Amino acid sequence: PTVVGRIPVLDVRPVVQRGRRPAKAVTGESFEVSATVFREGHDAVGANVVLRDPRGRPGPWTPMRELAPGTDRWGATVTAGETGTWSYTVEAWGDPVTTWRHHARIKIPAGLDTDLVLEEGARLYERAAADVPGREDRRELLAAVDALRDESRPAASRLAAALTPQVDAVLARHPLRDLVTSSDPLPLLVERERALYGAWYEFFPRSEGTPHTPHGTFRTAARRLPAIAAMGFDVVYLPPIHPIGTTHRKGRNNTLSATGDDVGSPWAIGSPEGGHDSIHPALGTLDDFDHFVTEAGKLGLEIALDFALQCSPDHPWVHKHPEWFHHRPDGTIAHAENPPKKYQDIYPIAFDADPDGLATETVRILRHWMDHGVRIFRVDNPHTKPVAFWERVIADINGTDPDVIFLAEAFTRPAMMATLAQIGFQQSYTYFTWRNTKQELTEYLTELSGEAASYMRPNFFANTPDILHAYLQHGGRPAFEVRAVLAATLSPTWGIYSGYELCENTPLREGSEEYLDSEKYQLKPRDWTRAAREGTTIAPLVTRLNTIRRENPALRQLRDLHFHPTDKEEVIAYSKRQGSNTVLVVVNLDPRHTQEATVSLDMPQLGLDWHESVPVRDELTGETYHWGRANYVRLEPGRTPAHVCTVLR
Amino acid sequence: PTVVGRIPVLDVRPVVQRGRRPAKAVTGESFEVSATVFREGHDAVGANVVLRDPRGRPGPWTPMRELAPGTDRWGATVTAGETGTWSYTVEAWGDPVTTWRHHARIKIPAGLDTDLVLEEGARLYERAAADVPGREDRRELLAAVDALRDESRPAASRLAAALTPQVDAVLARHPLRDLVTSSDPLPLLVERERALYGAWYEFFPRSEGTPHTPHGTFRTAARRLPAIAAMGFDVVYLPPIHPIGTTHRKGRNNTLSATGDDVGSPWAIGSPEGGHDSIHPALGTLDDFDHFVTEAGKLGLEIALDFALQCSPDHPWVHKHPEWFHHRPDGTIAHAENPPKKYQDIYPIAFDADPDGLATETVRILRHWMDHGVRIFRVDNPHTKPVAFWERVIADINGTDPDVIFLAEAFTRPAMMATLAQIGFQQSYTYFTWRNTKQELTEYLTELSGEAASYMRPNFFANTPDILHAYLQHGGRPAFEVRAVLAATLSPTWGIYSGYELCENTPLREGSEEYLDSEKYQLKPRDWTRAAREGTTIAPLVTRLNTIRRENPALRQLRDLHFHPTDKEEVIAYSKRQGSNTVLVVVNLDPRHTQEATVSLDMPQLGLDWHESVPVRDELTGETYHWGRANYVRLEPGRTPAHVCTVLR
Ligand SMILES: O=P(O)(O)CCN1[C@H](CO)[C@@H](O)[C@H](O[C@H]2O[C@H](CO)[C@@H](O)[C@H](O)[C@H]2O)[C@H]1CO
Ligand SMILES: O=P(O)(O)CCN1[C@H](CO)[C@@H](O)[C@H](O[C@H]2O[C@H](CO)[C@@H](O)[C@H](O)[C@H]2O)[C@H]1CO
Repeated sequence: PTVVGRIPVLDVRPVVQRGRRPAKAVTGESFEVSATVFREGHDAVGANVVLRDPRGRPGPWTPMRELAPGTDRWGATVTAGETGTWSYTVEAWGDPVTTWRHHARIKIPAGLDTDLVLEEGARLYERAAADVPGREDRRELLAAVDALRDESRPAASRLAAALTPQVDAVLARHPLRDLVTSSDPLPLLVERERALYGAWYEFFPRSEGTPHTPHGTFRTAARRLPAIAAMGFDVVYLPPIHPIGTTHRKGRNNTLSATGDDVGSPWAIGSPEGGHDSIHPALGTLDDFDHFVTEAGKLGLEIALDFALQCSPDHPWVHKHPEWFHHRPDGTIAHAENPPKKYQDIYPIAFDADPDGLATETVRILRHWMDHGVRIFRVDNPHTKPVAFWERVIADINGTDPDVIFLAEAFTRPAMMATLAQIGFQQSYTYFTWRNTKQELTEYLTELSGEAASYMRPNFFANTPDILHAYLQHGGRPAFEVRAVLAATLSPTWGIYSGYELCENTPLREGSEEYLDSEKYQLKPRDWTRAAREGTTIAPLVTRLNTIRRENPALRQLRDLHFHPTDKEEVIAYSKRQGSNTVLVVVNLDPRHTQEATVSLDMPQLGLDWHESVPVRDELTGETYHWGRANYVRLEPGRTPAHVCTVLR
Repeated sequence: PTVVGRIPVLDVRPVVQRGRRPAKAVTGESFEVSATVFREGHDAVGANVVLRDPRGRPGPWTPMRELAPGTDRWGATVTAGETGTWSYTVEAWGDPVTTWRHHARIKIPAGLDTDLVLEEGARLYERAAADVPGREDRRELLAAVDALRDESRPAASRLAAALTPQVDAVLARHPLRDLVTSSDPLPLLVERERALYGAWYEFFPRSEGTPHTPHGTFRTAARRLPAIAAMGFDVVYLPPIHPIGTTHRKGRNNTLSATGDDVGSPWAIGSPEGGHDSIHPALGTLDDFDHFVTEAGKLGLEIALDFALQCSPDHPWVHKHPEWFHHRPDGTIAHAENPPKKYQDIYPIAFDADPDGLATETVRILRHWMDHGVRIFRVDNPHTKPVAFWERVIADINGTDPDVIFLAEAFTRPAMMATLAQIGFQQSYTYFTWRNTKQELTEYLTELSGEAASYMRPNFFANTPDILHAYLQHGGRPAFEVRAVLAATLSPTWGIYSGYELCENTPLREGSEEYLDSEKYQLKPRDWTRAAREGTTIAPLVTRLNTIRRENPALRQLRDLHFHPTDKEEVIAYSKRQGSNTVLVVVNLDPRHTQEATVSLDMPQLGLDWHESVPVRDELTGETYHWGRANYVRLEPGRTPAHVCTVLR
C-alpha cells in the first residue's frame, strides 16, 4: 500500500486541519480547488476536479490547468450548489494525446519516422473512441483514425486530419486518460447565502420609547423596522432581550453604582423575572416578540439575537445550578473580566464541573428562540468559554437545524479567531475597525480573502457599541463615509450600530474607544425625523451602498479581490469580479484633505488588454467615465468619499 | 467526539504529507517539535513533548516555551536515540500555579482580598504536593502551604514563602498540570548516522589499471582505496560494475559509434555475459569484489553501488522479459532520452505491464549485493521511473534491512525532488553545483536547513561525471578550493568525483558542463604519485576539510545554520552550532581577485553578547584571532580561499 498513486496527486487544497474539519462555501459561491500534480518522465499530465453533492452525485467535468510554469501546481474553479456536506477529489492522469501531438508536430514536418508516428496516433485515437459514449462523437474519432492510416495521402495531410477543431471538441470533453489516479476525498460544508452575504444593523429596542413611556417595547421599537429595511439591511441584531439584574447593576457612563431609574447593561442577564429564556418585562411579552419578528420578516429582515453565556448575580442559575460557577473559599463568585475591562455586574460560567448540564441547557435555550423564528445568533465573547464547548453546541444545533448561523464576537489573538471559525462558527468579527491605513487594509484584506476564506466569513462592523475608533472621532462625517464605503465593498457582510448614520463620535475620553453616555447604560432617544429633514444623516449613502451590493454579484462574494497601485499613500484602489460583473473602487482615506492621484490599473487582472479603455459608471453619482491603465482622480472629503464604479458593457 | 481537546493543541510539526509519511532524523540528531497551544480566557498554559521509542518508552520531561510573544506557537528541542520507528505527541494543560502567582504578586501589595488570595494559593500548593513522587519535595511544598495559612504573619511574608527558588525548583521539575490534553501521535523515522553525515568519493575502478593491463580490476582498484581513506572519506561510490553492452556502444567523447577497444559507458548495463547481478569480466570475479569490499572495510570505507534500472540492447531482459520495455508498432525499442540528451546505447524500462515482476527482480538484485556488503545504493535518475515503484522497493528493502541507505540522483523540478525524499529516499542530490553566488548559496541552504530537513538529507557533490560547472571551468584551482570549502562546511554530507582534486576543468566545449574526453567512455588513468610529488593537487585541503569535520560536531548536522552579513558581494559568512561546538566560516567567492571585508556577526545568534570578543582559530592555517561584532577579513585566491574557524575557550 503506497501513499502515492501511479500519477502523483498531492496536497489538495483547500484543506482545514489536515482534513478533520470541513472547508466552507455557500450556495452559488466559487472557489479554487488545487493540487500538486506531475509524473515521471517528460510526457504530459492532466487533471480534473470531481465535486460530489450530499448524495454522491458528481458535478460537471472540470479540467485543471497548471497555474504557473514549472510549478506542477494545478487548479480549477468549482461552484457550490445546494446546502449540505459535499466532498471533492482530484483526479490526475497521463495525457498521451497531448504528448503525441506535441511530438508529431515536430517529426512529420521534418520527415522523421512519419509512417511509424502516424500509426501510433491512430492507435491512440482508437483507444480514445472506445471510451467515448456518444456515437456521433465516436465516428468523428474513427474518421481521424482512418485518415491517419491512409498511406495514399501526404503525411502532413494525414496528421492534420487528427488536429481539427471537431476532434478538439470530442477530446476536450472525453480525453484519453492514462493511469487515472485519485486523491482521498476532502469534505466541504455548503451553507446558505446569508452565512456569507448580508448587511447587518444593530439597535437597542429600549431606546425607541415614547414621551410617556421612555423605555421602549417590542411594539414601539418595531416602528424602526421600516427605516432599517429602507436602508437596505437584511439582518437586525438586538442586544440581549432578557431581564437585567439589580445587584451591582452598572450606572451611566459605566459607573459602578446604578441610581434610581438607571436601566443597566442588557448583558447582565437574569433576575427573579427570568433568565435567558425570558423577556425583559419593560420590553413586553413573548407574544409581542413574535409580533416584532413577524413585522421584521415582512420587511425582509432576519433577527439575530445576542447570546451571552454569563449571568448577573440575580440570575436563577446562581442558586439552581451553583456548580456552573467557580466559588472562592468564602463562597463568593468573582465577577467576569476581559482585561483591562471589568464587568462587576456579571458572573462568568465555570464549565468543568457539569459540562453536560451546560451544553444541554444551552441548546435548549437556543432551540427556544429558534422556535420563535430566530435563525441567527451573535455569540458574545466566545473565546472566554471553552473552544470544545462551542464545537459541541454548534454541531448539536446544526445537526437538526443546519440553517442556523453563528457569529463569533472574538476580538482576540489570531490563533483563537481562526480555530473558532474552524470548529463551526459561520461568521467572525474581525480586526476591521483597527485597519485604517492603505497598508493595513491591503494586508488584512489580502489575508481574509486568501486561505482564511476556506473557513472564516468576515462580518465588517464599521462600529459597535464598544468600538468608536479614533479615525471616526477625528475625521467626522467624511470618516464615517469612507469607512462605510470600505466595509460595504470589501466584505460581502458588513454592519453598523445605530447612531452611525448620524456620525456620533464623541468618545468617553481621549484615548478611549467607548462612546460618551454609552447606550449600553442609558436610554438613547434619537431625532431620526429631524436628521433626515436636515440632511445630517448618511443613511442615503448607506442606502445607496446596499443597493449597489444588491445589484452587483461581485460585491456579494469575498475571494475575488485585487488591489491596484496608486501614486498616493492616502488613495487606495481595488476591484472585485464575479462572472461578467466587475466593480472598481477608489477611496481617499484622508478625511480632512482633498487628494488627487493616478490609479494605474492592472488590466489583465480585469480581463482587459493594457492598451484598452473601458467605460465605467460611478454608482455613487451616476457620472460616466472612460478609464484605462492610468487614470487621474480627485477626491474631496465631504463632497466625495470614493468612486464606486461598475464596468459597463 | 469533539476534534479539539479541553486545552487546544493544534498543528503539530514537523509533519510530512499530513502524517501519512514519517518525518526523519538520525541517531543523535536534534530538531524542534512545535505546536499551536492556547486556551480560553486569560489563564496561563503549559506544554511539553512526549517522545516515544520503538518499544513505546517515553523520553524525559521536555517542557515547551512560546517561541515569540502573542503567537501561541510553542516548541522544544528533542534528540533522536536508537534507530527505528518512533512517535511524538504534544501535551497541553492549564498552568494554575503561574496563573495564581501573577495574580498574587499584584493583589497582595494592593491589599485586595489577601486573606482569600493566600488561601487560594494554599489549596493550589496542596494539590501540587500530592502529585510529586519524592518525600523531600512533598515536605517542601507543604511547608509553603503552612506559611501561606499563617495569619499571624504579614501578607507579603506569607506570600514570599511560596515564591522562593526552592519551590521554583520543585515545580519546574514536577509542575501541576490541569486538564491535560494530547495531540494524536505523529511518526518519526530514525536512521543511522551515515544517512545524514558522510564524505563521499566516486571513481571508476577500470581507470586504476596497470601498464601491462590498462583496464583495471577490483584487485588493482583496491590499491587506490588507501589514498581515498587518507583524504578522509567514508563512502566510495562506484559506477555500474556489470557487463557493458556492444549494440550502439558509445565511443570516446560520447560519439555514437565505438571502435575496436572502446570500453563504452558503464551505465549501458547488460550483455550475454550477464546483467545487474553479474560483474564485468574485465573487472574480475565476485570473489575479487569481496576482496575489494574487505579492503574497503579495513580502511573504514563503505561501498555504494550505482543502481541504474535500464538496459543495454544486449541485456538478457530484452528477450527474457519483453513486456518490461515499451515497443513501437514495428517492435523496436526507442532509446532513452533526457532531452536534449540522448543515450542511444540504452533502453528505458516500462513499468505498467508487469510491475510485480519488476519489483520482485529489483529487490532480488539489491539483496544479492547486500549479501556482499553493499549497504548504500546510488539510484540512477529515479525521476524517470514511477514514484510509487521506488516507494514499494525502498519499503521492501528497508523492511528487512533498515540500515540500507538510498540516494536519489534526481536533478529535476522541486516537487518530484521533495516527493522522492518523502516516500523513502534517505539522501538526495541537490542543486548545489548551480548555486555559486552569495545570494544563490544563502537562499538555497536556508531552504535545505529549514523545513525540508524534516524529510530530505542533502548530498553536496561539488562535481559529477556529468557536471563540470562553468565556475570551475573559469576559476581554476582557486575555484576548486572555494567549492570544496563550501560543500564540506555547508552540508553534513558532501562528495567529489575523482579528478576534482587535480582541478580537471576542461569542458567538452564552451557552454557545456560535460568533461572533455569524459571517463564515462574511456579509460582515464591518472598519475597520482606524480600529482602528489608536484603539489598539483588539493588532496591536502580535502584531507584537512574532512578532519575538521571529524573534529567538530557542528559540521555533522544540517538544521543549525545562520548567515552573517558582510560588506562585499563576493564574501559570505555563516556559522553552525552543536552543543558547545561553534564553527565560523568566511569564504571568498571570487577565485580571481583578493577581497577585503568586515564580517558583522550576529553575536546573540552565537550565544554571546553584542559587546564581547571571543577567541577563534582558522583550522586551515592554525592562526588564531579574537573576533567580535565587526571583524575585517582579507582573503587571497590561491593562498587563503576561506577562514574555517572553531571557537576556543
Ligand atoms: O467589551 P467587550 O470587549 O466587547 C466584551 C464583549 N461583551 C459585549 C460585546 O459587545 C459587551 O456589550 C459586554 O460588555 C458590556 O456589558 C457588560 C455586562 O453588563 C458591562 O459590564 C460592560 O461595561 C459593557 O461594556 C461584553 C460582556 O458581555
Ligand atoms: O547525463 P545525465 O542527464 O546526467 C543522465 C544521468 N545518468 C548518469 C548520471 O550519473 C550518467 O552516468 C548516465 O549517462 C551516461 O551513460 C549513458 C549510458 O546510456 C550514456 O549514453 C551517456 O552519454 C552518459 O552521460 C545517465 C543515465 O544512466
